[PDB]
Amino acid sequence: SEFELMKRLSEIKVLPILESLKYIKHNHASVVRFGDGEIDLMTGHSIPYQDYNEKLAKRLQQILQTKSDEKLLVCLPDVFSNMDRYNQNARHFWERHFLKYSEFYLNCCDAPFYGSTFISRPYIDLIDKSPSEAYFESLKELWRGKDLLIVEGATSRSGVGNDLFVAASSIKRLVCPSKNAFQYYDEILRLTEKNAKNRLILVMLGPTAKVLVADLTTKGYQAIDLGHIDSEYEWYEMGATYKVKLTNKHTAEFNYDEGIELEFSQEYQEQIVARIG
Ligand SMILES: O=c1ccn([C@@H]2O[C@H](COP(=O)(O)OP(=O)(O)O)[C@@H](O)[C@H]2O)c(=O)[nH]1
Repeated sequence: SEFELMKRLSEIKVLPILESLKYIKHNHASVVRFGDGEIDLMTGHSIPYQDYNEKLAKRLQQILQTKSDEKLLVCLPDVFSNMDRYNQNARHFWERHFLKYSEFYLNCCDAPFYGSTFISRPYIDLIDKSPSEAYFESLKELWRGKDLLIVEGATSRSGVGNDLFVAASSIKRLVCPSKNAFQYYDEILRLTEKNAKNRLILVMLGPTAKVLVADLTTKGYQAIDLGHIDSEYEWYEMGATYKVKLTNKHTAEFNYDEGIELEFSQEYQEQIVARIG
């Protein structure tokens, strides 16, 4: 019954984090990741930071149907095999998720392989956190010495107050809405293009990020969907063992963005090229 579905879905093949990073670097590929929220949206549901939207839903479906080629790595949650890597609560969440969406997952994902959606989630739900340093060190090699364009939300503040991007040669940021960024999609795409000349683009923008990465990739740019990497890095730096709320910025899975004390970070402010919303 349900278990038969769990087993059928284990036919989906995901390159785990460290392995995914190698594909990206070899092809200098854009990366687009599909997580639980994207499945929610595609099957018709609103999620905490993005209301359901038909065109977004169609685009996401189209993007997931794109085979991982040389220009793009398409990622799925790395939960279809070796679930034992994750804590019990994560395992329960993910199995319930892919069974709720058995109709979707049984018909959506026939590509020979996928990257790991957890390249942005390399710490908090793991039982053995040892490879995390290797994970974060390997991630950092994507931007060491690069000029970056970071497209993210107002509360995202990726790298703010930590050393995640210390080795980037420069950072420019396009700061978009923290929720429902798709309401402003046309502008976000327009300014990302204008600001992306000779830069590696990193996108932390929920479901909108996926369409952005795809459209950018169509227009020739390399764009990497990095989602909640900052939350996971903050948790890691703290040596955290559970999802603790951050006080100064957005925190993964505290997605209402309530109770935040924003700070003035002059370095962050000097990186901002434009605000949208
Ligand atoms: O309309 C939105 C949707 C989300 N985000 C940001 O998108 C990031 C999370 O992206 P995603 O859902 O892809 O993360 P994942 O959990 O898959 O890593 C966070 O910084 C959110 O603040 C945003 O700024 N605007």
